[PDB]
Order: sequence, then structure tokens, then C-alpha cells
Amino acid sequence: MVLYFIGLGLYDERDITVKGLEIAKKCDYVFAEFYTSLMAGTTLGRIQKLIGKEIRVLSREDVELNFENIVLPLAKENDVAFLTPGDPLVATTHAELRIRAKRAGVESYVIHAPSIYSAVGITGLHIYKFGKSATVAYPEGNWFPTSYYDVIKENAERGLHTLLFLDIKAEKRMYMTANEAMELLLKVEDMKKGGVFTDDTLVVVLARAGSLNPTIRAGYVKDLIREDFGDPPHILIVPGKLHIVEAEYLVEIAGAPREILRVNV
Amino acid sequence: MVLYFIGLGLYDERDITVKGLEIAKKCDYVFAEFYTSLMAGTTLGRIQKLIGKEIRVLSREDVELNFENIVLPLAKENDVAFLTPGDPLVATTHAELRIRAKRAGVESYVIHAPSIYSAVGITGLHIYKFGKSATVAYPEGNWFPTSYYDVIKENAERGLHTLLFLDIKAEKRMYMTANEAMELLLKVEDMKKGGVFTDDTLVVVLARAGSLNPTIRAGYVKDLIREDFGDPPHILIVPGKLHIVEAEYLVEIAGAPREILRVNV
Ligand SMILES: Nc1ncnc2c1ncn2[C@@H]1O[C@H](CSCC[C@H](N)C(=O)O)[C@@H](O)[C@H]1O
Repeated sequence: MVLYFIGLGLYDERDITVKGLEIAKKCDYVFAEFYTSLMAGTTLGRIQKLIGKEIRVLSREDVELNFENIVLPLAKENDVAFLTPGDPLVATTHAELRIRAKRAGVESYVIHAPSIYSAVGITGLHIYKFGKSATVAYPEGNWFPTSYYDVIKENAERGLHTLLFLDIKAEKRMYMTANEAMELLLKVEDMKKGGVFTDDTLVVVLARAGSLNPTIRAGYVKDLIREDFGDPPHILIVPGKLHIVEAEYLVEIAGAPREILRVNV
Repeated sequence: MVLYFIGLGLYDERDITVKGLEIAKKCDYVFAEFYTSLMAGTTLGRIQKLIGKEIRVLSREDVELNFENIVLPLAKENDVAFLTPGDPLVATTHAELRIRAKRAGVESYVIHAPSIYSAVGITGLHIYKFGKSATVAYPEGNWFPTSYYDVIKENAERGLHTLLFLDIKAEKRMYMTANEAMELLLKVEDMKKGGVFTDDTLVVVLARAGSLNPTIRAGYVKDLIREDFGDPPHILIVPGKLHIVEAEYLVEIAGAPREILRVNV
């Protein structure tokens, strides 16, 4: 009679919270989805072993189209768990799932876990300074999306930082690297000439947040465009004007050029 | 020879991640601070019992003024942990402590946990649509803070949601309620008269996120300003232009007036 939306956190099977794990262990059925994001530091087998329960994986279609036919029926007579990477309900379409639960007479509870939205605080950039967020999508066929470029422009114009999620093909298991994001942004700049993203733009790359050994790098595009940030997932941030404390952290922790202490503050 | 910044999460001692718990268990020394936020669902005793170690609680002055004299010395020849409510680097000035750690020759690692910054997802408002965030500070003496008013204005103007952290005087055990935040805002509106926050403004209140039964309410100020949202901590949100599904969630889950379902554009 109860559905639990439980977040798995950032990188591996240990990013789930104690509360999350204990609740998942008491559930009769456990579902999971890995299309909003993957867990690069673990496997379904490791998550299953940790929880001590078989996990049924659901596709985007299973969820978006049949959530009430696959999950809710079981949540009517049993305790059911729905696992997702990061913090539940952060993914745009997930909140609506609670409406479906209510409509079906199912109670639902949300057990939080670390999210990239808060984990980016490890870059040293002040969280309050982040503006609207966006996703960099691969152009395709006759479709060349560029809204994320405008997001950066409006945020930076107000001295705000921009968090950029990079495209991911869940099933195809392929992620857009920070390097590819930069190349794409450089292309959009040549098309819009807005002076928003260029070789001299300062950027921060965060890779494998959640891991005990994440990659945090800050610098100008011209110098980071071909650098190796390691395995995915990657997240790209275009900061707005920096507070001196943000700058110092980037230099001392993210190996940024001392030059940002005079150019970007 | 190591310092761990470990977040404890939102409500109780079980909001810590498994990773954080296992690491905190193997640490030689454990320090903590409870002035940056409130964990309404637990106590120091329960936390100590969970990790199996005594915790030396530090004041804001101990940290900001003597972190390098109290904590870092031990991290030189031992494994030390520094516990914090929510996520260690979110809406705090703790990031700078890693610089101090570095200059002292101490390696540091960050263990994330659920943060209110991403927990706002439970309000049904798309997290990518949040703009710059702000903190509503208690006026003091003749000094009356008002910058948060301009943040709301700037965001609303762009159609973005505004997250408002509420003030806290840990030593006085005083935690600002959403009601108090609304009163202050109406007062700033009278002063500035920018038509940014009035009795007809739609707002969302989130109290005790992290508990299994948080209070989530949405409605016009004139109706919520005197409503009881339960014990602290509270967070206030002034949404911008709503998507149909955001409105639907606010009505179905946060008990908002069915009239907001009819967006105006
Ligand atoms: N569980 C909770 N429910 C509602 N508001 C909360 C909350 N926890 C924190 N807050 C809000 O966040 C403010 C503290 S700012 C520090 C945030 C913390 N580092 C984190 O990552 O969560 C509190 O004053 C309150 O306004």
C-alpha cells in the first residue's frame, strides 16, 4: 500500500543513504530505472547485492507510459521501491509520478540522496550563484538545438553560474564528454557571434562527482578543449564573474591558471 | 593523514550515505558543526551511536577562526572527519576550509549527502527552472537586509523560481519560520513597492524535508502567512512562470488553489 521513491545518489552503490537502504530492504518489490542517468561507479549486480533483493529494471517507456500498470498495481498490496540515480524527483518528469500514485490510491514517500545539483558545490562555486540550468544536446539531422547557449548568456549577464548537463544515450550507453560539449559550444558561438562562449571563456569540468577521486578542472577553453578529464559522466559549468574566494578555490583545488585571479574576478 | 568532510543529510542520522557512515566509522577523530542548519529529526547522541564514536561539536568561531588549530593538527597523523548538516559544501563557506587543509599539508575528501538545494524537487517545481538563490536575514538593529527581494524580482522577471533559505541563530536556537520570512518580505514590498511580493503572490513552503512526512504547502501569501507549517526548519520558494504539470503537482500534492491550474501564458 506504499510506494517509496528512493534515490541511489551519485556514483556507486554506497551513495544511497542508510535510510534509503534500510527501507529498500523491507520492500516486497524493487524497481529501478537507469535512463535518466547511469551509475558509472557500480553495476546493477552490485546494487542488487547491497540491497539483497532482485531489482527489476524499467525503461523510459515502461515508466512514462505504463507506470500505473507495472509499479502501482503491486504497490497496492505491498511495500514497493522505485530506485533512481541521484535524488528522486530531480528528473523533470518524475514528480508527476507521485500524482499517478495518488490517483491510484497509493501512498508515496520520498527518500532523498545526493544530487549533482548540490554536489557541484565541490567545484568551490557558491551554490546561490547558480542560475537557470540546461542540457547540451547533440545536433541531429536538420535539428541544431542551441537554447543552452542562450541560458549561459542570460545567466552570465547577471553574474550567475550555468550548470550544463551533457547528453547521454542510456541504452546506447554513450556519454557526451566535456570536450565535445566545448566543441559544440564553440560552434554555436560561430553561428550566433554573441560573444558568450569562446577560446578565452573560463570553464569548470566536474567528472565522477560522488567518487572519492573526482576530477575537478578549471581553465580557459583553449587549454581544456583537448584535455583528458577521465571517464564519464562529465558535467560542464560556465561560471559568471567570480567572488575572490571562488577564484582561490579553483586555483588551489582545481588547478586553475593564476590568471583567473585578475581576469575573471 | 586525511580529513573527510562528510554530510549528514536533511532530517535525521540516517540521511547520511552508506559511504559516509562506513568512512566515519573508521576515523580516528570526529568533529561536527550544527550551526549552518537544523536537523529536526535527531540528536547528537543518536549520531554518535550510529557511527560508534564521540563527536566534538565545534562552534562557528571554532571553525571560522580556529579550524586550522583545532581540526587540522590531528589530521596530520590521523584520519579525521568533519560532519555537517545536509551537504558539507552547500550554502556554507566550508569550501574554503579545503584550502586551509591544503596549505597545512592535509589531504581532504568530500562525502556528499542529501541537500535542501535538490530536495526542493519534492515541491514539484522543475529544478532546472530555479534561478539565483537568496537568504532572508533577520533585520538587526537599524540594519534591514533587502537584497533577497531583488533576487526574487530578477528571477521572476526571467520566469525562474526563487529558493529562499531562511535565517538561523543556532546559539539562540532561533530558526526563522516561513511565516516570518513572508512578513519581512511584505515589509520590503512596502518599502520598495516593486510589486514583487504581495498578498496575492503564490508561494511554496517546504518544512522538514528529509522526514517521511514533510509539510509541503502552496498558495497565496494572504492565505499562508498565518498558517502553521510545523516545526523548523522551513524553506520558502517564490515560483516564477509555472508549467502546467508544476501547477498540477502543487494542486494535487501541496494543496494549492485549483485556480493556479490555469496558467496565464
Ligand atoms: N530539512 C529541511 N527542510 C526545510 N528547510 C531546510 C531543511 N534543511 C535545511 N533547510 C533550509 O536550509 C537552510 C540552511 S543553509 C545550509 C544548507 C545545507 N548545507 C544543505 O545542504 O542542506 C535552513 O535555514 C533552512 O532554511
